[PDB]
Amino acid sequence: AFDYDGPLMKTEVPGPRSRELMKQLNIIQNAEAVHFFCNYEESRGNYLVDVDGNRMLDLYSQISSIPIGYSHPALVKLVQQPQNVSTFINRPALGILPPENFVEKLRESLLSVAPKGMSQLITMACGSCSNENAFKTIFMWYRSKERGESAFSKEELETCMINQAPGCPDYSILSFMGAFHGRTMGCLATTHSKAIHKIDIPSFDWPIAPFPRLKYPLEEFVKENQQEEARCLEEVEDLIVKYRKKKKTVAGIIVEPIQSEGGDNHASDDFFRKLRDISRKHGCAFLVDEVQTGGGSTGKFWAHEHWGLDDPADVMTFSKKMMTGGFFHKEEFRPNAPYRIFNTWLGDPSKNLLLAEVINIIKREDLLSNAAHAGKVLLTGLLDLQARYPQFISRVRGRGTFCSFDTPDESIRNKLISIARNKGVMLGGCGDKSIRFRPTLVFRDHHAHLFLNIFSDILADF
Amino acid sequence: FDYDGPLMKTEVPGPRSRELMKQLNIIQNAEAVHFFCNYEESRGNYLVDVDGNRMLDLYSQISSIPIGYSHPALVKLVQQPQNVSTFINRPALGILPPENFVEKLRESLLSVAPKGMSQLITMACGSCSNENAFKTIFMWYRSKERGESAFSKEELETCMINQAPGCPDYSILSFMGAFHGRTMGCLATTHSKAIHKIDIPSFDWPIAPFPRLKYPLEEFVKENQQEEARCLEEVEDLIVKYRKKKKTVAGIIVEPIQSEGGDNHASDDFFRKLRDISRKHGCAFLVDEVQTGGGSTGKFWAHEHWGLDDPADVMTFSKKMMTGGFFHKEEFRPNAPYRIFNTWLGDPSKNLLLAEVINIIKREDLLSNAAHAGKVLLTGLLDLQARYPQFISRVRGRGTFCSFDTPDESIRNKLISIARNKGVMLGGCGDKSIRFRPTLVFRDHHAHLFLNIFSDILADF
Ligand SMILES: Cc1ncc(COP(=O)(O)O)c(CNC2=C(C(=O)O)C[C@H](C(=O)O)C2)c1O
Ligand SMILES: Cc1ncc(COP(=O)(O)O)c(CNC2=C(C(=O)O)C[C@H](C(=O)O)C2)c1O
Ligand code: FES
Repeated sequence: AFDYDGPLMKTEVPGPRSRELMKQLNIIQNAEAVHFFCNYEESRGNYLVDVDGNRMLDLYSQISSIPIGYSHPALVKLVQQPQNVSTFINRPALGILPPENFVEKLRESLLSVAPKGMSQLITMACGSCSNENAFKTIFMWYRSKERGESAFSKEELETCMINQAPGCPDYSILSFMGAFHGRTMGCLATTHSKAIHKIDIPSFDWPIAPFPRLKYPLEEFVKENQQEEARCLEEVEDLIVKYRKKKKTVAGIIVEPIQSEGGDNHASDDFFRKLRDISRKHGCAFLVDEVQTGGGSTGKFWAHEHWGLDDPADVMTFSKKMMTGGFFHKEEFRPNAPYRIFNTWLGDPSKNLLLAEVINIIKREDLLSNAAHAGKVLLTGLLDLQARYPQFISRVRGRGTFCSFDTPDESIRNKLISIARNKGVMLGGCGDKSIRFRPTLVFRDHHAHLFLNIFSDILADF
Repeated sequence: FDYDGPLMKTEVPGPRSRELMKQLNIIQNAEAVHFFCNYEESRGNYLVDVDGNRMLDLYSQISSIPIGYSHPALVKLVQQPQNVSTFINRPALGILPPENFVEKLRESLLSVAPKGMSQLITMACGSCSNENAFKTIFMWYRSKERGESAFSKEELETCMINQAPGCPDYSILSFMGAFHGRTMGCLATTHSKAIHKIDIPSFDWPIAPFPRLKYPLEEFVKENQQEEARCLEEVEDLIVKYRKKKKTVAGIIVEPIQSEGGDNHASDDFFRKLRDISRKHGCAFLVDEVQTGGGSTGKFWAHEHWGLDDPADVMTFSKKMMTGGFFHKEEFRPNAPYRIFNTWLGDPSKNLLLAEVINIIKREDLLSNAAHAGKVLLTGLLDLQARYPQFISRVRGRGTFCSFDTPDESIRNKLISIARNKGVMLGGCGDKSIRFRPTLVFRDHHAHLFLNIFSDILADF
């Protein structure tokens, strides 16, 4: 009801039924990315069931977006309630016609986990439009700094309509190499993960700073890592200055607490505190992307909480585990006029309904601390495996269950993933020679041990 | 299923709505909020607010409610145990689709696919639909230019840092008065109102005139033909000019009926000629049916009115279709995975609802109904236009997709307010025009009800 006791394999993955369904789907669209087809009705807890009857320990959790496992009894109970039916079949335009329980349900969910210093909340449907509207909020804010208390000039008003200055300023958002912030054309400009994401798509001439590449083991590279982070910070400042000279002023800086798709790249809390200070120094809005790191896998609900700041950022975006997307922000960044930050749905109240219960479960079952613990067990296991197989494993790193390690090359990475999948464990890859772990929040230490045993055998027979 | 009339108790917004708006205004700008709603009590064409008011809804959540509120078929859908999973286990559709994914697609979207378009990709809203359509078009164009060869090393290296040749300086041609979304790609092709555009970085992309027809149409045939010809010629000119600026037009995006720009119409001939121009210059033809799609014009997709066997290369949709996404020709199919991709790519629950919505639209013959009720509404509006020329002008529309102009700002706002207090919910476009976006269960007696109420309103104005 809550979970299975272990993985159970029947066929290779993908199996014949999955291959048939993939053959079908491939007619109407490129289906090359598809791993296999799933039986979500029979999936439970940490275990994903496919259409061929295979039951796998899922450590990818739908690209880190399933918060408390599959078919959780609490959510099942939520959908079974008559009074909730409407919420699923009457989707409102939240900007103009919100439901009666909108504010209260927000108090039961998002507002109860608001980041320090951020009294404002705007909901969105995914991380991409979250980051887009964060960008826009920031541009509006910067221009507001520049012109306030003056009003919209007629020239601005008329030129903005035809995509020209001064109506459309030539401002920039600073981003980092290895970043990932979305696929829409605004987000994509700040994304620098893989070429296949970027190529043949028009972009923005915005500044791109290096993200620190830490050396491992960390306790043998203290000075080097310090110097690396310092270098990156100075290059950030220099980029801000350079682009101010270009009359392409940096209005904001966007960054992930942990770069995921770029290859699970970590940096010290000190680094982020200093980056925050730099952002404040040049009057740039500090935007933290917690779309992937948010939801408690790092041991705290938001990853940036590790930095220990009362003033951690100006804007923080979220999605995935949070069911709905959106962003928190300081009151300073509140738009002064309606219909500037706006779209049709602005999320979905049903997702809020699920999220309230998700958060209640996270709090009641103490899942943050559990993430810290289970993640520690997992990391210990990974370090053991690294010691025993230096020909296959290196740079074991992580925080909470947000863990990863590097393999020799991409082919070995994919072989390992494939074999693990056939052995009952679902894995995902970042960078693309790095194996990553994104388990759901009901992932316990014994799941860590299950995985570690299976993968141990795999490595022994590789 | 449906009430048989509006029922007002207070002014709108009433006290409870004002309190809730006060509460919401703490955490965000709530100035846009009309009032708070009781969706549990709403049924069919009638919206119920938190002050007990019941209004005839001719706005339908900005034209996104297909078959009315609390439809019994959808209720039944949510009541089934076997559907529970679908609502609580949201998959990363690009990599791990549910077993019934393809079949549910056959039951829904694939059953109303436009002519010539065998490909389909799902998205969660209109903005990412249009963005990914843009990207699909860019990819297709670069594919034409490099033709069945690998990405060069230079392109692979330059695209990572936002530079040519990896990042081409391609353009999408859009029209003045258009609206295609708020994200920074869509926003560049959007030209409806300045408050949408101001202070946001954009793209130097070609912007063409959209025809402004004169009414009555029967009294301005030649004039309108001249206007349309002018617009087409300016489009071709823009394509050439931007080709010469090394900012090649990879595609043209257009709405069958402009909406946020003030419900701007054009002849079917104009759109056929625009299609031809598109094919002529190697530009992909992208039709935005986010708002026109669903069947309010009397056919499922509005472009169907044009009568073309080859109406477009790509067509985007959302709103009424519960989920968003786009259809396209096989030749626009991405050559490799992970180029058009995101986490969710829509939502299987939306597909679940949509299959039933489409089933109802079919079985209840709601396209024809939209045509008929639309005709009744338009006739009525023409009558009121005749009787109150000092208030109503340029009465126009297709199916229930109708609209008209008022003398100015204030009159439009006042009329909407009075109509709302009288139990009729209306929306405004261009901030001068009143538009109608009724659900598909809007019938001719609802039209009469409205025409009637609004008639007395004009009489007392
Ligand atoms: C930090 C961060 N910021 C923004 C996004 C975009 O979210 P969405 O996919 O638009 O909902 C994401 C989504 N993450 C994705 C992938 C990953 O981390 O592996 C892969 C997916 C993709 O588009 O390829 C999306 C993200 O992780
Ligand atoms: C033709 C067309 N094309 C794209 C979109 C984008 O849709 P979405 O709001 O991002 O789901 C829309 C959404 N419509 C909107 C409004 C309207 O019709 O008046 C108002 C909303 C807004 O952003 O202001 C979006 C549209 O109508
Ligand atoms: S852009 Fe966020 S849902 Fe379409």
